[PDB]
Amino acid sequence: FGVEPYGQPKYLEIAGKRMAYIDEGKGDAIVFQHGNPTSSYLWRNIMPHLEGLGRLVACDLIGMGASDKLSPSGPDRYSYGEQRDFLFALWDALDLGDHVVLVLHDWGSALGFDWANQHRDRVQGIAFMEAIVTPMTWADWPPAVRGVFQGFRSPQGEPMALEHNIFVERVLPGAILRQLSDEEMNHYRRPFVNGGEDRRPTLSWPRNLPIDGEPAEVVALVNEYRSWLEETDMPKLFINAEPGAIITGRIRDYVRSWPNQTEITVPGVHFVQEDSPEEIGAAIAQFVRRLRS
Ligand SMILES: [Br-]
Repeated sequence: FGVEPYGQPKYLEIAGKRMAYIDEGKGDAIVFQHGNPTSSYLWRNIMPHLEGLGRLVACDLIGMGASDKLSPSGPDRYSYGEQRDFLFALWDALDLGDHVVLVLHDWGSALGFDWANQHRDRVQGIAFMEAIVTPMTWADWPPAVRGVFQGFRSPQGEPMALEHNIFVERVLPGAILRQLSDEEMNHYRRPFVNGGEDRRPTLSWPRNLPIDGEPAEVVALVNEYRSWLEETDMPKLFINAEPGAIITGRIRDYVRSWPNQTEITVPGVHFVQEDSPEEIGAAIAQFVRRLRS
């Protein structure tokens, strides 16, 4: 498990904010998108497997990784919709072309599925793991973290995230099978070392999860993109995790009904990149070679 980032950050000003990304290599774009509470760093041991298969791009969501913080920050900031406005504008600016393979996790999957559904002609394939693929109930959510996520989705969320940094310090390591090295953990901590609003994105994200019908706008979004994913003949790569976290049980059965789909299974809970990067990397490379072939 390599500890260094895959590339050095590059920056573009988007809508009044500097956003950070990795962009290495040439050819058709392979775009990796992290979710909460991670950054492009999550992909550092996976991207090498895609060398020579395209232009490898991994963006840091607004407020996350090396991307700027929104200001003034507060409970109305970093909604799905605002994260989308910033990321979609970044992807537009980067001139990704029209043969994009998306490699998606967590909220990166909601964003990337939405983007593909809105740019169907530009997407060649989607690989996804531990993704948001359908509206949920708490029974779908890992038992071990129900209480913590209900707390985030309440007024207790502010002290949990902004004061105590619980998403970074507890949720992240609790959903990795191995133990991160201190150096790896401190790469995850970096964007969030300051108590207070720097940690807002880690709180806004759980508040957007589509659970028991709320928030309704996100439930609506997921229902729209999932209807496309059911029907589309776009090639898919489903990277299932064991035991997994958010794609388990009935949700896993549901994903397995999608057409034109390759499956792999690798060990992991939620942050599967930190347990099985070689296997994930190999599988994405085989998928992309097939799509080029
Ligand atoms: Br979340």
